[PDB]
Amino acid sequence: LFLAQEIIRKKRDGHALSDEEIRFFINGIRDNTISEGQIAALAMTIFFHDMTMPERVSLTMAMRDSGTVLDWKSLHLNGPIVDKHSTGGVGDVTSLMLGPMVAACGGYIPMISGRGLGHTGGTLDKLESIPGFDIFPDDNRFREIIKDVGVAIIGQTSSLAPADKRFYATRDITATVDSIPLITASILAKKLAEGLDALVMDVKVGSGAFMPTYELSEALAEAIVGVANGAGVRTTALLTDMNQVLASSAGNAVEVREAVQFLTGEYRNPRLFDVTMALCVEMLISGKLAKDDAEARAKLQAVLDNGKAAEVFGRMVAAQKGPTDFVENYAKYLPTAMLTKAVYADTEGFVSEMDTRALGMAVVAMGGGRRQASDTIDYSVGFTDMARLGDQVDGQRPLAVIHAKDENNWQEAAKAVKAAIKLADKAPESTPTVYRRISE
Amino acid sequence: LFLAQEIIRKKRDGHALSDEEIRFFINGIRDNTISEGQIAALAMTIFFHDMTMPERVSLTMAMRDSGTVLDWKSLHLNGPIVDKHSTGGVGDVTSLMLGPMVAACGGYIPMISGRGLGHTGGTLDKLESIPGFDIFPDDNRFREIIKDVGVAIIGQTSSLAPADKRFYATRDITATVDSIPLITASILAKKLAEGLDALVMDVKVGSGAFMPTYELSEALAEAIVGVANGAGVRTTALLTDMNQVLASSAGNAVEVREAVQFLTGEYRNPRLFDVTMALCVEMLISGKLAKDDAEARAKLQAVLDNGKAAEVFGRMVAAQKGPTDFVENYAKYLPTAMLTKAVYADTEGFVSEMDTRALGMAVVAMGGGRRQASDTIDYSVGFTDMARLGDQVDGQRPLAVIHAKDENNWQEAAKAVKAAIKLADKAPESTPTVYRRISE
Repeated sequence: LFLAQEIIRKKRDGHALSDEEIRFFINGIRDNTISEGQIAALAMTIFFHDMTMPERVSLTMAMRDSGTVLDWKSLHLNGPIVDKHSTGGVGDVTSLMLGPMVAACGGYIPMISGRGLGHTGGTLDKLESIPGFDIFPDDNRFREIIKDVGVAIIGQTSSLAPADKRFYATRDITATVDSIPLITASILAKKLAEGLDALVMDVKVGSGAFMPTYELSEALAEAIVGVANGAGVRTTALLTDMNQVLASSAGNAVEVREAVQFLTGEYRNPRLFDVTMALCVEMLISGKLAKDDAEARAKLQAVLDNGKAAEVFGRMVAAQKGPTDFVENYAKYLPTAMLTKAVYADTEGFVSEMDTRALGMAVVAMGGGRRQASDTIDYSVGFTDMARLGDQVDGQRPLAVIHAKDENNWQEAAKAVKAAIKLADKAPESTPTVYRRISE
Repeated sequence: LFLAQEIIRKKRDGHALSDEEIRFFINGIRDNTISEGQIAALAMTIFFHDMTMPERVSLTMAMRDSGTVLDWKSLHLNGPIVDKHSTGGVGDVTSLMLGPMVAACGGYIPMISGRGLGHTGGTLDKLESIPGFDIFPDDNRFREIIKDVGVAIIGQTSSLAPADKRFYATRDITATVDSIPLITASILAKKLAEGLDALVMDVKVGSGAFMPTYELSEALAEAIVGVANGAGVRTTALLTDMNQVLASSAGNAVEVREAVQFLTGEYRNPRLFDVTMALCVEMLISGKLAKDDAEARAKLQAVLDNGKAAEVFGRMVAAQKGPTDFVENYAKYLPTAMLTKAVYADTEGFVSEMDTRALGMAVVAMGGGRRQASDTIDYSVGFTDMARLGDQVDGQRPLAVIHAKDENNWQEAAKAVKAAIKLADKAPESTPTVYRRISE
């Protein structure tokens, strides 16, 4: 349909839009044939009226199609194309172990990530700590890496869902941001644009989730599973705990060091392991690489214990121009911070609360993050040996270990870490790491 | 308040905006500090949530204030400053007789009109038929004319409610046009900007009204009376019949000829007279120049019968550079069309329906209107001796008399006039000329 101002009228009156109408409107945003006012108007209408399932699907596919949509039919891969998605999280290094693990199990992960623009962190920034890691390989090479190794973590090709670039911009200045149908469409957009067979969204829950209330997180996860499956991608979602840093480290290089240690069995944070393992079985069942949670967990664990998990990670790194011996000699390659010093709480007790947001920001303000989204970042700075909720902190139990560039840099950090971790007399109730698996 | 994106959020959540917030937002539109998207977003929210009375008042005053607001305190006029407003209407020449009539009765009408940009017609275009009429006198002169004569009909000073210029533009392309609080605010905007003591809106009703349903017209009129009085201007409104041309003529010069004949008693269309007389008593009671509809109608009629009405009109014209003897010698001054020829209906019967819109457009397409809103208009073309609903049309009763510039120009016109006036076997029910007086 034509006339973007009549498309608005239609929805505004509580009516629903047809595929053709949404496709036309989304493309108009891309080609600049639809004005900012017309975008914000349609957006405000969708906020009030919401969108039905077939409209929700159409919005996501209209956007995914506005740009590029990768195809692996020519690669003649005898295995499912699977990948994972999330809504961000401080210390959520899971993607680094997930890739190898599922690749070692028959999958293929064309993990096209984006550069971390703020707070939450960035998985590509993490990988750029590895001396000579290349996140921008050409398509031919990228496909070469998927076929040969099974996984690759690269940066976006800027041609992925461009209609979403200007759509979010307007929503960002018109108060039409917080709207489930818009959010789900935007989130799946670029991710479905990889040509996935099966997806698995990781909707964080808690004092650091994308959504404010658990009810909202749950609401988003069900809506994502709906549109995703409606897009043809066998998708499932999981509500995961995000009331404290997932891994034992928050930063760039320090997280990459935890990712290799988890793979080589050197060390595995109990919590990080549950969520990482949970996300993989989904990918294994959706990808049809296992049929029972028991068979899936028997598959992933083997790889984790027999080395193949670490190996695929190695081959991935070497294939993306990193060191051929990174897994074994990572200590020699990863940047070590100038001043590594621990921080203890002013008083003793138990960790009751944790502001992951404040923590994520501190790392940003410490160097491990792009402030202006253009300024360079220190890959050595971050947190390690973080204290988990429920842990006691005395004169011998630090809240965390700060890797700063200098005393003043460590000063800000320490105060921040102190101000984000609340202590108590008694340790709080233990919360589940994986709440529920939204599916079917 | 600051942040136009948070002002949006406030209203969007069903909350109400304070004066300061609306004033800030309206000014931001004027100064270009608020984007088109932010305008359309707030607009879409107001469409859903509507506005309370104090918000409705604030929107109108925020806009009236964005530009110029005339003041007559310095003029030391011992009389009320009153004026009339309307929502358009084909053949609504009423403003030309209303001015003198109320001026002759102690009032002062600073009638700042706008150039007719389409269909509905334009009162300024009408007056530009008079050889040498000056609709753009400087403020000093304008005030000189009000003080000396009592009325003046001029064009806008472009400094009247500029925030409304860009507000309507966006609404016009985002489907946020049809919203009572927005419309009332926009309509009173420039009109209150004259510094009125008492106003009287003429909300047309019927097959040519601004609103579609009588219910809607009535809805608008009550909302206008609410915000107007809330602005401090003693306002009333009237629902007037608009299911056929109000006057016996539709055009520029041909309407000016009817306006002088109504004033000199030469000829007065029964219907045009009721509405014209009705509008004046309102102005007389609101202006406190009479206290009973009986005293008002006894006042206006005297002036109409004793000549003073025609005289003030004359003095107005002469004062705005028109002919000193226009009232008496108008026939010598007003442009006479090339081809004056009548049109009869293909069949005989009774006028049952009339598409004033189609009629208004025909005049536009005949020359009496600005198509591109920049192109010149023929002041001689139009309709005269129009047939009223209920009249019989035989071989001796034409539907109207067309004043065209040539046969082909008369051809289009005749077919149009034919296609807009439906005939029947029996004459339809007689409808009221003035439905109801909305007030207090």
